[PDB]
Amino acid sequence: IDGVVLYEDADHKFIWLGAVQTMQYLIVDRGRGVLLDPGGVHLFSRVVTAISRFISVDKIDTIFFSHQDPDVSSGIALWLGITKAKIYISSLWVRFIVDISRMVPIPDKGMSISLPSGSNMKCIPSHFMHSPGQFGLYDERSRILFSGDIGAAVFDTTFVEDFEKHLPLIEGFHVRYMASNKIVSKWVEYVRRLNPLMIAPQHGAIYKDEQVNNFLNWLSGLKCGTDYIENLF
Amino acid sequence: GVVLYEDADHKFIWLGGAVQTMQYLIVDRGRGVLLDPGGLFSRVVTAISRFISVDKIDTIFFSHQDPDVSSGIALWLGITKAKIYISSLWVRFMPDISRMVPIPDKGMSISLPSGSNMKCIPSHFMHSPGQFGLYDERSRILFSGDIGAAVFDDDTTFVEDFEKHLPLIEGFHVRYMASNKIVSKWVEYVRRLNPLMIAPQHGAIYKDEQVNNFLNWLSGLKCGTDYIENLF
Ligand SMILES: [O-][O-]
Ligand SMILES: [O-][O-]
Ligand SMILES: [Cl-]
Ligand SMILES: [Fe+3]
Ligand SMILES: [Fe+3]
Ligand SMILES: [Fe+3]
Ligand SMILES: [Fe+3]
Ligand SMILES: [O]
Ligand SMILES: [O]
Repeated sequence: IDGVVLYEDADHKFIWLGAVQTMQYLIVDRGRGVLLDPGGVHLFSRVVTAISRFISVDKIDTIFFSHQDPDVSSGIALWLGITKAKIYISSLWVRFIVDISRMVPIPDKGMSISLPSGSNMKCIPSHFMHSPGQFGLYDERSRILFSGDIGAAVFDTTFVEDFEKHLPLIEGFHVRYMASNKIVSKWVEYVRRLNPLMIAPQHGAIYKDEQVNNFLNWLSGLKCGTDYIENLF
Repeated sequence: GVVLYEDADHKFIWLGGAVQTMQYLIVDRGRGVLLDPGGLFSRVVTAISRFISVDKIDTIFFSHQDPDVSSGIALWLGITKAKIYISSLWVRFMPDISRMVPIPDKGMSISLPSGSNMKCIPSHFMHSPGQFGLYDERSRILFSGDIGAAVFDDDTTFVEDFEKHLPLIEGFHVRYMASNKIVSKWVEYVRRLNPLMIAPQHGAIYKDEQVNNFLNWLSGLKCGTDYIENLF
């Protein structure tokens, strides 16, 4: 329900807030907002209330969709009514009120979004993990990577503090939903070159400090998806 | 609307801006099976009612999780008592759960009142990690979800020239299917089913020799992570 500030300086904040639950994020920069994967038509008023402790919903200029899934995108009609924001999503999904002038299509290799503070955000290619058109968002100023489904925990604190206790919450999901070790290890190599201090997924607790390294090391060697093709037929 | 198969007890029916979507209905001894009804809800209801009372839809099949498949889920659960079959990967992600039947990864059979079966066909990573087609054994029609989809609005109901249909499907399959490894396994699996039609969720239907043409083309297609330098 309530909002938790993960990073703060004078001009810029990164804020957290039968089904798997979902994590929603807000970036505030010189008083303007960027909303990350707000999906979930249910208590739309919970997210609005939480946002309103930091910024007028008026002032959300950008809404970022990591990919096309309903847990990401379901509430899109409600946000379009109270904001004038553009919606950033992979060009794979744009061609599917919802008026086309609200869409910013992200090309396959990503793009940057400039912020009033002088900092940038970078859309991080994350394709086929699982969706063929998926991006993360790297907030350069905080060094927080919003990673979409990557790092997600699906089975029921803010930060991970024991990777071994966390592993059972993420192992089945990554083994089955990430497409292959080939895609997963290239992503790790790409993300390592960013030097994120946190990895904040769309489900479950956030990786910070040594747990970023722990997660990245585990993922880069994971066999997943079509690596077990005999399980898929 | 176009009747694709019909005998005394069993029919398979195509119910007739954004890329547009194909909705299908199976009628069997007077009961209904709706395929991917997602995507003017008042059009689909009326169209269904030309063949069957919406009362009598017992089953709704979702090939995967995307909004063009699932967006109308609340309305279909509200106006029917049908169960919804979907990959177990997605049951816990469609924001009452006892109405969802999770399909296990290797598929399952769904029995029809006439005695015929429908088979859920594993179609994972093409594109969604949890995707199934529905093979209606009596008609030998495979409803294929996104596989075979055309996204460019050219012209016709059945594919009649594979080479002319190709520009409408090539880019979609090259970019959205995960790898040649997965698609050629799928082709080999579908070859052992001997479908007389492949009916996709977008674009024209492949029948007879065009089933052959599509499968031969897809089985050699380099796609998805095969072009990984384009993805970073
Ligand atoms: O897919 O979460
Ligand atoms: O249609 O993806
Ligand atoms: Cl997907
Ligand atoms: Fe997802
Ligand atoms: Fe998700
Ligand atoms: Fe799809
Ligand atoms: Fe589709
Ligand atoms: O998702
Ligand atoms: O889809």
